[PDB]
Amino acid sequence: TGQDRVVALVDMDCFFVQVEQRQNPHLRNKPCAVVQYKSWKGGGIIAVSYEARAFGVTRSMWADDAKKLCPDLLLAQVRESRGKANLTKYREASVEVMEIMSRFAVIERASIDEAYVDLTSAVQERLQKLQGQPISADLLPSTYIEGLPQGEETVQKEGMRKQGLFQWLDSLQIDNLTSPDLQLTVGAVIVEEMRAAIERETGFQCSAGISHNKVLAKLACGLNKPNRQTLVSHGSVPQLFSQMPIRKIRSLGGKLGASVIEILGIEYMGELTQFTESQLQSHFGEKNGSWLYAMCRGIEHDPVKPRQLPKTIGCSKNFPGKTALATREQVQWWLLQLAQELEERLTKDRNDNDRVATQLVVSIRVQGDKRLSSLRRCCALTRYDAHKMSHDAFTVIKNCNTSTEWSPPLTMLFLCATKFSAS
DNA sequence: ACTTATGACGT
DNA sequence: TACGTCATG
Repeated sequence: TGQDRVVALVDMDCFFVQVEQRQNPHLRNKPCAVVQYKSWKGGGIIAVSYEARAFGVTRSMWADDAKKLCPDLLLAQVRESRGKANLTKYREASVEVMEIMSRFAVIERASIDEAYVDLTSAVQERLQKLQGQPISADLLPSTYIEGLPQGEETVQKEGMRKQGLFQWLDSLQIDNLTSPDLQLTVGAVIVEEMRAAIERETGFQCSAGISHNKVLAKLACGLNKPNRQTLVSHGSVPQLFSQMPIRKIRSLGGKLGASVIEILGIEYMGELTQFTESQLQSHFGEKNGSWLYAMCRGIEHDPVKPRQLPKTIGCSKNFPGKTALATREQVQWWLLQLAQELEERLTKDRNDNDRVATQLVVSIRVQGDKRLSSLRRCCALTRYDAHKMSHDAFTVIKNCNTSTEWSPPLTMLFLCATKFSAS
């Protein structure tokens, strides 16, 4: 029934904003955003506080337009180094959180602000120590139970939260709830503690989803935000999916989800239940069909990968429109700038994480191409040397220039290090 | 003129 | 390999 595992998805609420708010107290509890590259239209927003979201301010919005929506908005700019955005501060804060999470359970870093947590073993241990012990509501002070309450206090959201938690707990206590339900509940108690440790030790608040797999846990995470956690049980899946737009499910937010909607003639996740697996496999392929068939039933098997460390390290800069690189010197100079930041990051990785990158991947985008990458070429990464890496990167891609000039001018340079080896 | 990074799959 | 494409933060 896909109830074997307990899995959490933890997400740092507007993480870059929190990092800035911790460092500059004046920014706390105010409509706030983090921007990069202020010159063009105030710069683009990459993180927005909840106070600012109320005004309709979103990420990937220009700061000048954001100010139109929210006149009182406070802006924090990303550190700029070597002519590009420098995210070191956020990566460092990110590592702080992952270390704390690591003490409680097995974690998979999903991005800079999120991680999956496999709590199956952790739950098993707690159960033995806590045998025969009722689970107080006091253990779950920020937990919402999806689908509850069912059946004056309720007008307030905290009123709703309490009643749902009480019905849920009373039903476990009674013996009405299944064994996987108890596992999730203990998982949630563990996550409350993990979240309390994170805030105490970093000052950072975060939301979490708790469920039996990654898709459900990620879904649950978004249900009650910010600074709250949501338990989605197997039993809640039918009602939850019944009105749940397909594009909301992890991995269905793009072309596949669109074609599932377009080919099937449906809009909600639960509608997928009417199709046989073979029907779904014939439309979308063996793997996707199988995965769809199981997912609409709340079943998903992707494991939480024990991996706190990124598999690749990289940096990129965009040169949109008129700023597109059109000279040899410009291309070399920017490759150098990128290779310089890469070196610093690689060396830090080497001393901290006891591994070295062995392959250098160069990606570029040319003017007139919509695709994220127009071209990708690799070469050996023998020495963590910015001048060598930059020069090697040039060698592999120089043949791309059709015709001291460069054309078609590049709208993108990307350097990425891959294939890490223990040492 | 939404920028900057990652992880994973198909071939 | 792109080595290239998809999906997401």
